[PDB]
Parts: sequence; C-alpha cells; structure tokens
Amino acid sequence: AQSVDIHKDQIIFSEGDAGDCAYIIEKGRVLIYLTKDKEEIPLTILGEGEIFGEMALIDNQNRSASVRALEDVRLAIVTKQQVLERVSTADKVVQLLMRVLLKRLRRKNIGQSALDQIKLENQIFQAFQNKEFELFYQPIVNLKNKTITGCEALLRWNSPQHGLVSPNLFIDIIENSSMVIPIGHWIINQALKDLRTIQDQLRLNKKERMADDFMMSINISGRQFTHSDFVNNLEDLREKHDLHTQNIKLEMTERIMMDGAIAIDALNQCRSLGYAISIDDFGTGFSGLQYLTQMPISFLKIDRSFVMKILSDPKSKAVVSSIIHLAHAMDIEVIAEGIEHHEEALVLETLGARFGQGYLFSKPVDLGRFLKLIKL
Amino acid sequence: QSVDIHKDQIIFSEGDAGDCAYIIEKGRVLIYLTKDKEEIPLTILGEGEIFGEMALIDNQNRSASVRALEDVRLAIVTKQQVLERVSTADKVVQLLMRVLLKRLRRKNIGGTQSALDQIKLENQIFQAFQNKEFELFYQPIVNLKNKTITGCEALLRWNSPQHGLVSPNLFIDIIENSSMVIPIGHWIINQALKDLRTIQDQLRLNKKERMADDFMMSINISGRQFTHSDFVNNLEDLREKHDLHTQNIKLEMTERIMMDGAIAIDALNQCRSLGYAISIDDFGTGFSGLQYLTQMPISFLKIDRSFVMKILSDPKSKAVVSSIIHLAHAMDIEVIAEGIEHHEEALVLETLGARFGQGYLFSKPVDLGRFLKLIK
Ligand SMILES: Nc1nc2c(ncn2[C@@H]2O[C@@H]3COP(=O)(O)O[C@H]4[C@@H](O)[C@H](n5cnc6c(=O)[nH]c(N)nc65)O[C@@H]4COP(=O)(O)O[C@H]3[C@H]2O)c(=O)[nH]1
Ligand SMILES: Nc1nc2c(ncn2[C@@H]2O[C@@H]3COP(=O)(O)O[C@H]4[C@@H](O)[C@H](n5cnc6c(=O)[nH]c(N)nc65)O[C@@H]4COP(=O)(O)O[C@H]3[C@H]2O)c(=O)[nH]1
Ligand SMILES: Nc1ncnc2c1ncn2[C@@H]1O[C@@H]2COP(=O)(O)O[C@H]2[C@H]1O
Ligand SMILES: Nc1ncnc2c1ncn2[C@@H]1O[C@@H]2COP(=O)(O)O[C@H]2[C@H]1O
Ligand SMILES: [Ca+2]
Ligand SMILES: [Ca+2]
Ligand SMILES: [Ca+2]
Ligand SMILES: [Ca+2]
Repeated sequence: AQSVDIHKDQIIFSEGDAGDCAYIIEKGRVLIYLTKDKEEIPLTILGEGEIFGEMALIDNQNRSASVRALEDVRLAIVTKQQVLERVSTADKVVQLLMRVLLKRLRRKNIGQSALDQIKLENQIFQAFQNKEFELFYQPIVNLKNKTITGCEALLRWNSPQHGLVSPNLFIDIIENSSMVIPIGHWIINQALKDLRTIQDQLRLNKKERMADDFMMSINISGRQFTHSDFVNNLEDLREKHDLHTQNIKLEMTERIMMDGAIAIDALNQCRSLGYAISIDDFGTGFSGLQYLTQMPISFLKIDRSFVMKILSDPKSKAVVSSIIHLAHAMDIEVIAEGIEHHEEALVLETLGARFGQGYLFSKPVDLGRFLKLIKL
Repeated sequence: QSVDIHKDQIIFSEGDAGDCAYIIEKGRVLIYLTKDKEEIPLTILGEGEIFGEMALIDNQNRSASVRALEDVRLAIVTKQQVLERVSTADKVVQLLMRVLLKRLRRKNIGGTQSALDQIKLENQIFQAFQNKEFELFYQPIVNLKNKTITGCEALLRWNSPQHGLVSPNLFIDIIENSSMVIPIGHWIINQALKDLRTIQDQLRLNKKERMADDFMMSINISGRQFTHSDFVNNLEDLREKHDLHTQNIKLEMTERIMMDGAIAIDALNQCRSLGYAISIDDFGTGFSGLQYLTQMPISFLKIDRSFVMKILSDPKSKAVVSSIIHLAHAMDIEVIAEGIEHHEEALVLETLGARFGQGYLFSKPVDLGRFLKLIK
C-alpha cells in the first residue's frame, strides 16, 4: 500500500461508510459530493496536491461526503494510525480547535487545565504590571580570602499566590510566553541600575580595585537571547547607565546551544563587545561537552545538585573534580553553587574551584542589605 | 478574568479586525451573516464552545457577526496565545488546520510538501520492513593492546531493491519516533541474539572457549522501546529462547533515555540485577550525562566519532577525550573509542587510557558471513 491508481468514474468511497484511511492526490482530479434523494450536490473538485478522507479518521465518525474520480487518478494512502498518532500528541487547545472545525464543517455542509494555563499567564503578567516584582542579589565570593567579588541577580514575586503556583514554575511560564521580552528588559535595566549604585558606593569608600573587578550576573533566558535586537537593546541600556562591558556577565543555560546558527554569532557579538558569558546548570539538561570546545565561555557553574551530594556519595565528587579540571584545561573559570557548610567549601577549594556562592556565605538579599554586606 | 455581556449585544461584526477569541462560560450566542437587509443564521453556540478564533490564525477579518441571545459570560483568549500554540504544533496537524479553515470559509460564502513527504516515507519504510528488506550488519569491537576481536555492535541496514544498501540515518529517526519502533525493535533484538548464538557456537567448535565466554553483542535500544513496559520481560524470553547468558548481551542506549527518570532508573536496575551490561552511546552529545553518571549503574561508555576524528586536529577536543576517559575510570566505567580510521589516533587513545576500539581502521560493519570469517 504505497500509491494506487484508480480509473475514471470510480467511487473511491461513499458518504455514510466507515472511515478506513485518507488520501493525497498525486495525479488527476476528484469530486466531493452529497446526494439528497435523487439529486447529487457537488461541494468541490479536488486536484493534485490536495488531501481528502481525513475528517472521518480524526473523530471516528462516518464519511461526511462521497468521492468519485473525474479522470484517471493516483492516490497516496495515509493511515488512520498516522493521523491519530499526530493529533493525540498535539497541544490541548489545538485539539479543541480541530474538533469545533470538524463539527462545524459537518453540521453546516448538511444544514479545563488548558484554560487554567491561560488564566495563570494573565495573573503573572498583571502581577508584573502592579509592581509585584523585585530583584534580590546573592554575593559571589572568592573562596580563598572570603571576599565578595560580585553578585547574581535573582527575581522575586511578592505575593502569597507565588507559593500556590511554584517557586520555579512562574519563571517557566514567563520564559515560554512572550512576556519574556518586556519583563526581561525590565530585569536587565534594574540589575544595571543597581550595578552602577554598587560601584559608586565602592569607589566613594576608596575601593577602586574591587569596583573595577565587580561582576553583575544576569540570568538571560533562551527566547529573549535568540530574539533580535537583544545586543542592540542591551547596549543602549549599558550606555544609559554609563557602565563597562567587563562588569556585566550574561548567564545562560546549556539549552541555548541546541539552536546553533542563530545563537553562535550572538555569543560571539557579546564576546567581541566584552561581555562575560557564564554557563549555568552545567551537566544538567542539554550536553555541551563538544559545544564547549568551539564556543567562547568565561565561567561555568557547578550546580547545587552536585555540590549538596559532594560529601554524600563519592561518585558525584569525582564528577565535580572532573568538571573543575576540564574547565581549567579549557581556560574557563568556575563558580561553585549551593555551598551550605564549611566542610563542602574546603573540599571544593582543594579540588581547585576558585569562586563560591551559597547560604554559608549569604542568601540572596535586597539592594540595601547588599550594600551593607560590602563594607566588611 | 471573564466578562459578562447582556442580551442583544453584538460582540463583534463581520469585516472587523481580529483582536481576540472567546470561550463561552454562561449563556448562548448566534453566529450570522448579513446580506443587504436580511440576516442569515449559521448556528447557535452554547457554553463550552469557542468563537472568534478564525480571524486570529490566518490574520484575516471577522468571517461572521456574533450577537448574545441572552446574558452570557465569556473568557478572553489572546491572539498571541493562539499563534504561540499553533505555530509550535506538529507539521501535518498545521495542514489539517489550514484545509479545514479554507473549506469552512470557501464553502460558507459559496510548508506543505515536505509534510506530505514525511507521511509517504513512513509507509515506505514500514512496508520495506514487512517484505524483509532489513538486515543486521556487525562491526568488530577490538582490544586496542593486542588487536584481538572481543565482540561486535549490531547495526541496521535497508537493502532496497531499487535504492540499494541504504544506511540507517535516513530512516532510524523516523523509525524511532513512530509506532513502528516496538515491532521492529523486537525483530532486531531477536536477530542479534540469534546470530550471537551462532557466533559463539562457531568459536567453540574451533577451540576458542575463552573468546566465546567473553564475547559481547552490542544492541542499540531506542528510548521509546526501552521505556515501554514488558521490555525486560520480552528481552528475557528472547534470551531464554536462544539459550544465552546475560553477561554476553550488552544494551546500548543514548543519554536521552534519562530525561524520563523514574520510569527508566528501575528498568536499568532490573537489567543490571539480571546481569546485562549497560553502555552509554553518543556521550557528551545530546542530553547532558554528567549527572546521569551519578544515578545510573553503567558498564561501558563510548567516546563518539565526533570527538575522535578531531583528536589530532585540535588539542581542545583531545583534552575533553582525556577527561572523559579518566572520569570513566574514576567511576569504575570502561571505555570504547569509536570511529578510529588511522593508526595514529589508535595510539593516542591507547596512551590516554582507552582499552577498547571500534572503527574502519580495524573493520567496517559487515554481514554475518564475513564476520564469521573475520574471527579466524
Ligand atoms: N538550597 C540552596 N539554594 C541556594 C543556595 N544558594 C543559592 N541558592 C539558590 O540557587 C538559585 C540560583 O541558581 P539558578 O540556576 O540561577 O536558578 C534560578 C534561575 O534559573 C531562575 N531565575 C531567577 N532569577 C531569574 C531571572 O531574573 N531571569 C531568569 N530568566 N531566570 C531567573 O530561577 C531559578 C531559581 O531561583 P531562586 O529560587 O532564587 O534560587 C536561587 C538561589 O536561591 C544555597 O546555599 N542552598
Ligand atoms: N565514518 C566512519 N563511521 C564509523 C566508523 N566506525 C563506526 N562508524 C559508524 O558509527 C555508527 C554506529 O554508531 P551509533 O552512534 O550507534 O550510530 C547509529 C545508531 O545511532 C543508529 N542505529 C543503527 N542501527 C540501529 C539499530 O539497530 N537500533 C537503533 N535503535 N539504532 C540504530 O544509526 C546510527 C548510524 O548507524 P550506521 O550508519 O551503521 O553507522 C555506524 C558506523 O558505520 C568509522 O571508522 N568511520
Ligand atoms: N465541504 C468540503 N469541501 C471540500 N472537501 C470536503 C468538504 N467536506 C468534506 N470534504 C472531504 O470529503 C471527505 C469525505 O470523507 P471524510 O468525511 O472522511 O473527509 C471528507 C473531506 O476530506
Ligand atoms: N460556520 C460556522 N459555524 C460555527 N461558527 C462559525 C462558523 N463560521 C464562523 N464561525 C465563528 O464565528 C467567528 C467569526 O469571527 P472569526 O472568523 O474570527 O471566527 C469565527 C468562528 O469562530
Ligand atoms: Ca543562574
Ligand atoms: Ca543553578
Ligand atoms: Ca551505538
Ligand atoms: Ca556513537
């Protein structure tokens, strides 16, 4: 059953028959018609390239019309199994759109959790608009001397409904929605604003070197990065706040590498302009081993998930050792994440990790408390 | 946040621009056209049903007017939201939408080709399977020190009567992401196990008992066929059917299998408890494996072709290979280097610590007959 030839005047199937399979026309033409009492009623003619017999398969109902070959035709068979396989695995509302169209095309030619997702997106975007969002900052520290060298910017939603939704999942929603670009724009702006403030205070207390080497880490999502005008907008924002590129560090996940072409150059643009590129959640998600060989990275983060089990089992300790040494060999530098105890800080230090981040040192805090932290 | 509209209120009129769609929560509405003075009722829509969607998808005007027949409450659905969901839908599913839309419009008033080609190709492939056009070739895996054959990888081949001996990349993806995995996968495992028994029998009959006892048959098991239930059950009867020991059978997955997690982890442990060797193929290419080495009981891990072919070319990918090999040893995992074409690369991999090898240098994959000759 590949393609099949049928001759002129042959009824392929009749209306009211059971729906076995669909057909795509390769050669010739066919007629779609209804019959009422004695009169036959032509709905349309279908020439090559067009498809028919599909309706019956999707919703498991009978043939809504008859079909007859107006000339010699050649048809390519499409199976019931094939269409169901594709519709069943489709988006939830997309499947509704299909059912209404089917039912309307039939009815006329004769004559919650999906909704909840929509409502939640609106709740989040409305929350954004009423100024319920805020950035906190977590110190990144030099493990040797315990000195603060920078900070990661982290988003916060000040509402009791955030706990009802999920700590992570409101970011997932944001990231997969197209409210990414206006919110992302606000984040970058806010972080850059507070960076200027952090630097200004440091200089006014005769800490010129610490101010010159300070890093502001910003978490940039996949959609907002691969969007055009990203570097353009990012640059006028840096200009607006009078900042240098070496103090701004962009933090992506590995997943950004699966795209390829559209990403490569944007990484290289940021790299040529002087922005530091950091890879977060490394070894968790999309594999970058061979993509770390060719692309230009500055830092790479050993994720919480590894660090918390570093003393627990020796398997994940081996992996951390490996990551750290590999990073050095690649000329990449490392920030260990999720350090909660002095013991794990020591191990990471003897393994060769230079920089640290975790509750041991400091949980993320507001700008006020952060400015106080950098006076000791 | 839904909106109430009173009786007789026109929501929108035909010919208006398409802002957004609506889902009816309470009440009923009428869909109608107007000609000159007379209005023509297409249908009535009650609660649960959706309207105003057509205009948004293909960016055309309102195809009909809508008026509330009673007090109704409507839930708003945005333009952005529908486009976001349809654009990210399956390729043929999007065709099915366009034909239905066009037919519902064209009759109410009265990326195409490569989508169809996918359907035709699946049928071509499955039909080819059914007329016995598939065959397994085997590629020697060799001990790098002594150059002795220690096992083989089973690789699928399509020897079409018109296309000829075509190679698996053009049709394995299709097979793997289709309902035809389970019957074809079953045939592969059976065929490989059948020919394993043969390989062992011939070895013993030539007084090579030790080589027969240590022989490995590598089988490439896809993600869908692994995560399917009855996998270990079917695998086990098949081993019993051919009178084979588990230590001679090695299952070869890609990293992707563990994006699932729970459903996989135990099936790995079942195979591991039963005595099957688990090998990870295409490591560092696809879904990140670093954290997968912490969780899984792995026996072997393959350094992919992609690394090996550039191992002399640039020193960056040589560092990565060194790292992988040492990490593997530290995890108590053993290594098979893949895609060795020159003696020089074989030497480097040997000094780096890789024990086993696979590549054209030694032998390309061949039929069972030629393989049985190779092992003398
Ligand atoms: N248990 C433990 N956790 C520690 C410790 N130290 C830091 N953490 C947590 O580690 C997370 C930062 O890592 P991430 O991979 O950027 O993980 C972030 C990041 O993926 C995303 N995110 C946060 N802010 C932004 C943002 O502004 N833009 C985007 N696109 N994503 C953001 O949300 C994720 C979670 O953010 P948070 O809940 O703030 O969680 C933070 C922080 O609270 C520790 O010592 N112990
Ligand atoms: N150029 C070059 N190539 C070398 C060399 N040494 C080995 N190869 C190639 O490496 C491929 C096997 O690696 P794979 O990652 O399992 O790659 C396989 C595997 O992912 C998939 N595949 C093949 N057979 C099966 C199967 O029976 N079941 C499943 N699930 N997948 C299969 O198809 C992929 C390609 O298979 P093949 O075309 O047979 O290609 C083979 C083999 O021809 C070399 O020295 N030079
Ligand atoms: N109004 C129409 N205009 C064009 N084709 C139609 C129309 N109605 C039905 N068809 C096609 O005719 C086929 C009859 O069999 P099905 O109902 O399975 O699938 C139907 C559609 O593919
Ligand atoms: N024939 C029909 N049967 C039921 N609803 C229809 C029909 N034609 C159009 N509609 C609906 O009326 C809406 C008018 O605006 P749209 O064309 O955007 O989307 C249209 C459909 O949602
Ligand atoms: Ca981060
Ligand atoms: Ca992280
Ligand atoms: Ca393989
Ligand atoms: Ca491989």
